[PDB]
Amino acid sequence: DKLLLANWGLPKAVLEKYHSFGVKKMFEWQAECLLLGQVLEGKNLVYSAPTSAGKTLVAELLILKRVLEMRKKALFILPFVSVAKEKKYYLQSLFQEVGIKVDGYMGSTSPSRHFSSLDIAVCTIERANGLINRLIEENKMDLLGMVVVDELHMLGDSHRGYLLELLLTKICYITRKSASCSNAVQIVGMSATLPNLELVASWLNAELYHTDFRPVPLLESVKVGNSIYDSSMKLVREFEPMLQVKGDEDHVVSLCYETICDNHSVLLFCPSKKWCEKLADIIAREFYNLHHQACPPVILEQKELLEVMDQLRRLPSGLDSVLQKTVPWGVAFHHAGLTFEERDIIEGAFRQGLIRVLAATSTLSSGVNLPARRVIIRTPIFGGRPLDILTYKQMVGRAGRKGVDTVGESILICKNSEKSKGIALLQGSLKPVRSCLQRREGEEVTGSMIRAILEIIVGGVASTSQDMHTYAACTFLAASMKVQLGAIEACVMWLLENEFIQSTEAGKVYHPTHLGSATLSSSLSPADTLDIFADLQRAMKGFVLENDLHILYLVTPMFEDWTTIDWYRFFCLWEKLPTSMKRVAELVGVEEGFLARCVKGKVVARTERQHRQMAIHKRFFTSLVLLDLISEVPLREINQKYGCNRGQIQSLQQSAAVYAGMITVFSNRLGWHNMELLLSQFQKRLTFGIQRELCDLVRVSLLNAQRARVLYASGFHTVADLARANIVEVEVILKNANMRTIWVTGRKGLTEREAAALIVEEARMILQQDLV
Amino acid sequence: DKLLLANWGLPKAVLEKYHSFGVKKMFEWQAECLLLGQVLEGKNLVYSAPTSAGKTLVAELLILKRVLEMRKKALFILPFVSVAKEKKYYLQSLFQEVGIKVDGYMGSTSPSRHFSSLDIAVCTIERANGLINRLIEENKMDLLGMVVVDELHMLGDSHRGYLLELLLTKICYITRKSASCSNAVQIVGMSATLPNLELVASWLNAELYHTDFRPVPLLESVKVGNSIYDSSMKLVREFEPMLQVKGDEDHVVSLCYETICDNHSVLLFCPSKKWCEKLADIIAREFYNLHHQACPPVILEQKELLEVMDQLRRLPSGLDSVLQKTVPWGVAFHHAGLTFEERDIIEGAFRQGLIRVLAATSTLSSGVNLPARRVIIRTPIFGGRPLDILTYKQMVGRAGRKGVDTVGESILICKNSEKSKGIALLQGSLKPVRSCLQRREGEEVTGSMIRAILEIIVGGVASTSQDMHTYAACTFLAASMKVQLGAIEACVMWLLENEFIQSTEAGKVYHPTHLGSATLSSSLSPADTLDIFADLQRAMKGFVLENDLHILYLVTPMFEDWTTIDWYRFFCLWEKLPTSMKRVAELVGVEEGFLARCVKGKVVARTERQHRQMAIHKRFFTSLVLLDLISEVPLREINQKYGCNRGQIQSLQQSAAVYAGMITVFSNRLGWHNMELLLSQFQKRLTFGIQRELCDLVRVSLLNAQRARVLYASGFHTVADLARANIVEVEVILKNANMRTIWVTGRKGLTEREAAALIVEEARMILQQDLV
Repeated sequence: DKLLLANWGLPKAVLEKYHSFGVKKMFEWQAECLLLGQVLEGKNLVYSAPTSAGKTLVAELLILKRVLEMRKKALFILPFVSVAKEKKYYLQSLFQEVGIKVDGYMGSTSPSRHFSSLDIAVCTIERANGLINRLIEENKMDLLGMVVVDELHMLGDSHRGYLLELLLTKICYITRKSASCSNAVQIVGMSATLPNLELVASWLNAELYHTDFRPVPLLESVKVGNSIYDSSMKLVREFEPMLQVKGDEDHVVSLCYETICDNHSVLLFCPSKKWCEKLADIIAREFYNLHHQACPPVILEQKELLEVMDQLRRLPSGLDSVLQKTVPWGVAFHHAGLTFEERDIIEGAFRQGLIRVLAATSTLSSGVNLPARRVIIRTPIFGGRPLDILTYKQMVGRAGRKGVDTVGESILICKNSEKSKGIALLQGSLKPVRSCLQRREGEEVTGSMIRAILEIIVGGVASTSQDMHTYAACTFLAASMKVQLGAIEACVMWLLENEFIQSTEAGKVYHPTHLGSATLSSSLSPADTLDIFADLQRAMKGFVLENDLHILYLVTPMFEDWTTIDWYRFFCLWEKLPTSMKRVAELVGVEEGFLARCVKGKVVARTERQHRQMAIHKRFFTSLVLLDLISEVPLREINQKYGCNRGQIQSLQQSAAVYAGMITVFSNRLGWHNMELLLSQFQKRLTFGIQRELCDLVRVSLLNAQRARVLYASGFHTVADLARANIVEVEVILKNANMRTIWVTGRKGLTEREAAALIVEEARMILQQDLV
Repeated sequence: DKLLLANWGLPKAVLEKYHSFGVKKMFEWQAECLLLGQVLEGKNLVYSAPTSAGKTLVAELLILKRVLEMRKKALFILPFVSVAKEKKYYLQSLFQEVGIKVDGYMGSTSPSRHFSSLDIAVCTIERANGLINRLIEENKMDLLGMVVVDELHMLGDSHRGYLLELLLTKICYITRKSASCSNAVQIVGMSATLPNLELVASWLNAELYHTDFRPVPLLESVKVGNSIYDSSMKLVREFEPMLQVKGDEDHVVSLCYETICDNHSVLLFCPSKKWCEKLADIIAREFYNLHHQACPPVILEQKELLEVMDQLRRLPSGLDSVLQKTVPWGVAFHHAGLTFEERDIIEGAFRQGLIRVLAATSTLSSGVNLPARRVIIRTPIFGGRPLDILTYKQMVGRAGRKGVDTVGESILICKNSEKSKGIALLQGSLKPVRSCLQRREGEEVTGSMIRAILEIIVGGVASTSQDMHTYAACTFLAASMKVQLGAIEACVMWLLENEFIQSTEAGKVYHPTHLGSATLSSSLSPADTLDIFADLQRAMKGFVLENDLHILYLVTPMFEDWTTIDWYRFFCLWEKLPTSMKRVAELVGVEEGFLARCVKGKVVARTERQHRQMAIHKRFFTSLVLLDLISEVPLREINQKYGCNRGQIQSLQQSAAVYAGMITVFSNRLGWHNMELLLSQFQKRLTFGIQRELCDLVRVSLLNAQRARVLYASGFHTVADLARANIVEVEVILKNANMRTIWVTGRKGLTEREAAALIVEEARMILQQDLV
């Protein structure tokens, strides 16, 4: 039939594991897409299909084709670290039975395997562009055989988008030059069903397969009043509630119960965090009321759900009070205020189906995949704005649990004044994807183009204006416009007038400075790099070594609305603040004559010096949070003192750990060797949130800060000690912190016996690799 | 007879090597000294013999006895690093065929083996006391089986003298306390012919053997005018010069020539460095004039002396212009201005006898064993003072080449007005040794006693006044007085009032602070520790990271007359000094108005304000020298810019590398973890004198800074790559940097091929031990 994979002749290892996953047969569209033509022979490829359509199986089989036959290496580029982690573990399981070696470059993580050892690198767009810049420096690029891009529709919509354009255009510019002046580097792109996907394929010189095939039919609708309208706005049903809900009038609660009785999950998107908490509370209390008054009441796997609650309660943040009542009933909320492990457990319980209503903010839609039968979206308005059509289609695209459901369903709930927006979301379609490099004429030229011109010149490609114009023709801006060359000449002038590059007579040839090479190696933005360089020179002339705060002042990202800074707390903290830390404050320019003003009331903040002073204050306040965070003050206690949420601290912690890496490599390339000593410790130390004491022990990835804390406190101060310890000892010490209540991000929950064995065995593995 | 070592029944591996060293038969006094009684069964021993006796053979046979039968470890304590290096390589060469493991602790040297893996530790006094303090902290002391002390006469007078008393008293106090409430630790003490040696033996509970047996009879006389007088002032000979002179009237050149008429060699001691240069020059001119005008002229085998000159000229210092003319005629000078490798090569050539007249300052006489046949001493008046009788007897004690001569001779040259002093030195005898612990009139307490009470209390022995009085009874001050207890209670009060210890109610019990534990663990002086701790807090509140200078300002030893500071140079440098370095100057407290004053005229500091102000200036000036030395500015260029001699920089460099270790460990115990990062690199960088990148490579002991520079510059950036290296490539590099012209301190000179092979083999050995 050529559809049972055995006909294709895959390695038996992957065949059996796909059968364990369930992929005994590929869909006709996947078979055609691999057959399509020069695709199978190495031509670039772009394809789009619904997320349910088996989207990634095509790229996975092309990776095997290249990696086994060519024995060259592949990149996998993913939009988010949560996706990147999950895909790394999936690919490891399948390929490790082959013996193909997989590890990833994600967030502040770096692999223990050096890239020479790897076959496949799974990475976030930011780390992907950083890798390619290193591959240009080494001139290693010949090593790459494939570059797979997910969420290629990001190309226009974010700061991550322009990095994807600057990434792909360097590979195009270098490869086509080397080829023109079989396909060595193949691109496989996956995207949303963009209008101008024909253009993206033609720009990449890809082959294109667009399909809207889904494994389960999707039924959309909108609900307004009691009426449920099909997308064509014919009435398909008139709703009348099975459940006499008291909590709210939109029937959102009774519209969930309608399918829960059919034993299927609901997923429910809410405009905001506190709304998601309040609505998840109401649904759980109506589940309890029905059961307490008692179609049947809900049937719940309560032994499984208490195992889920135990896995939550052992987290550093414990079990949230709202989750405590809602989770045993089988309702849960998921929003940016939850910690990463806490979300992952809620997500994992929903995939199994132990949770049956999950409410979420829209961030779940673009993130990790969950199948849900009934997807309810409460309003066409989110955050005080119309919902974006990309987000709506990423939400509804989840509907229908493939192979379990006969059909998927979605109900957009809407009011009369909003109905016009609800209709528009159903019938509308995405904007064409559009290069971010288009000149914003109120500036000199867009910072993404200045980065672009920096990356080539400092890279040592297109050292001359004719080559920069040739790279311009590869740029997707050119294919989208097919002013650009005038914008490029302005970028060169800006870089030259800000001493990132030197101009010399031969036309002209442009050379990097140390400041240029440090900017490219760090991956910092160059406009930011001026103030980073100015602040580092201001600090190195009068540094405070008696504490961690001044180092953290340089490491902390600038204020990016990551929380509302409660000035009353800040002025209260300021009086208590130690005089040693007040010395750090007045060195960097914090002044209480202005901090008293912010607690007295809103500052007008309409002038650049008040803007920078406010940024000084707001950067200082953020640096105090990081000082408490790396002293192992629990997340619950930072929240008491500063008032920010658990998820705000963790997202600040992850981004600050990335910025600590940038500042370290920036200072190294400049040659501030003293600063490299101090700051290099802080990337790992911020990433896990630990004292200096633990930084060696945390190398075992099965150990978080708290598990490292107890193994350290027991006396296993080094990986050698932890490898010498008996498994029974680690078990007692882990229990000192016969059922699965340890969470490990790459795994389901471990028992203490199983975790302790793998901890000892990983420590022995680390020593084998470290000594070798 | 059975004085043949084969009758004693030593291990053949040492017996054969002693035969290779000519030690086929022990002297009768050595046989008796080992037989003497309970000495052979583990009783403490003190013994005294002339330096040219077989003095160390007794201690060497007692070491073998303990380390083979008990398998406990031994210490060997020596007064100077040069002796400690020499003795370590001898003991390695002798014992390593037995499998006994030997290494040592000398200045900033630390062994690659941890102490548990040694059998014998060869230590400078200062590092030996530091070891015993660690052995108390670990409570490892049971591991020791023997402690051998040389130069017990140092106990009386040196600034490193009392440190040997504090060392010996702790071993006595702990051993007697634990044994009373076979001899586990045996002391073997070599000593001068002290008057009160019987007291030292009784204090140490030692057996005693004292002899004046010499292997060659000594002749000893004083010369005034043309008359050579015996010790009784009877005339031994009338003197008339065999060789007429022009340089000086005392016939010193003719008195050398009398033995240069034969194959024997003269060692000549001079009261000053520049006098030694001028007198060695004059002797070489008159040797040349004799050969040029021509008893036979000298026979020199100049093929050997050109190899000696080639081994000098390879050194970073080159060949000194005064050595250049003098060395080929077989004359050499030796003084504290020479580089350490220059001294070692000049010493080595004199032992072989290629150099026939060596002129030296007094430092050689105490420093290292050289056989010399006639020893001439040029005045009773060294440095404007009469010689110390210890120094004279050390100078004369060298006379007579064992087994070569029938007699040794020494002549003291003396003028008519001096003659009374010359005879006084010739007839007189050493002072009895004394504790150097009694406080003088107007002192509160001695710093040695404060250190004594600190070391016990913070060590955790004698936490109470009755035990401090019991340790007092062990102190040699008690045996010499047999006020001390009143001085102890004043020391406890001083420590308690300066917060080194805490007082608590039970009598009383005294506890260490962090400051106490840090000052003990660093081995700093406590009075110095106050100003060190005050300066570290003042620096950590306003540090300069943009250069190495501020770190060096904390690391540089306090000014110790190591140079005459040319203030005119200092003011000339100050105007040129970069504004960044001037910022370091203004932070630490340097004032240009006072610096112009020192050029304007001699400044005498009359008050404590001016003493520390001047000390700030002098400490700053010294810190600039270390900054240029750490840049690898060649010693010649430092000498040009700052004025000081090679030997002053190197002795400053060694002492600063010790002090860098003290401040690193001091900052660790206080918990200034940022200061650990900066300062810890500087101990190695100061020791070898290297930029940061070389710090990994120089740990291969055959590799100096210049050899590391050329290997690094070639690309062998790591010891792994140096283990990978092809030996022929190292040969080509070192030749690029035929004959024996490399110098290695533990060896004779090496061929380029032999050094290259051992460099690679050491790198492989380093990897094996490091991985294991």
